[PDB]
Amino acid sequence: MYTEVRELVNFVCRYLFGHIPRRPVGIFGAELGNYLVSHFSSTWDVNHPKNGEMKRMINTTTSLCFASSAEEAGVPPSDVLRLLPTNMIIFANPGHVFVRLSENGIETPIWIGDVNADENYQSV
Amino acid sequence: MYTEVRELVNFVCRYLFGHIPRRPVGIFGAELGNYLVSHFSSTWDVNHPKNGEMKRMINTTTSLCFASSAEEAGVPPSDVLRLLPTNMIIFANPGHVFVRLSENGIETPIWIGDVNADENYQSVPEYVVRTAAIRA
Repeated sequence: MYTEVRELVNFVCRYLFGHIPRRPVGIFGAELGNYLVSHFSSTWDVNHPKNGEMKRMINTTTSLCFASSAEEAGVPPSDVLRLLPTNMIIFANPGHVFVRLSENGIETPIWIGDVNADENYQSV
Repeated sequence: MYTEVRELVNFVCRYLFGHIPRRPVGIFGAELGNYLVSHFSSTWDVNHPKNGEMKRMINTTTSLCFASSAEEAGVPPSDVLRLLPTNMIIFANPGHVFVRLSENGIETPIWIGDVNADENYQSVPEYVVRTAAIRA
């Protein structure tokens, strides 16, 4: 769960790095991940990754979570939304984070791993 | 340190995901991560991120860490060789992982953050934490 959410968050933040200063991007990412980890928890079944998949997916054009995380970071939501591609759908299931661009029929695997990877979440 | 290595490793593995099976990719990333930690440790100075920048840079074609990490993971080095971009130069500094095609060229950011992210803590609601814990 934590692993997947982090990879999702960083994917989104990679549109922001270099454009928006480091500290508010960090706060934006933190708040986004907190929203996601709570919004995901109710359906996260590592024994059936696709279960709740469509309940968990977010849209860069219609999900409120991007604007709300931006406000928390003291960043005008228009600044983030200008930098994020439109009509981009992002999925996070146990072991699999990926994004689809319906405008072009392209999918990108953001992360694939063990559904129990949290066992070594930020370990050394 | 470990944050930056993880971001570098995951950058490289995003070329592999879905084209190399899950288990070998995971072992490749672990091995690459270990090599990088060793390779980065003697010059890593969080107070001066650029110090040692050149010594740390890696090249997807000419740096042997990719092939040897493949070998260590049972994956035929050719399988990884073909999936990675040719002659990409990747830098990892405190707070800053990025691609640069030449010393004068643009840095495309891979990750930017606190030089001390390794020591930082991510806020998670108690019930989420208990819920995860109980599931493991």
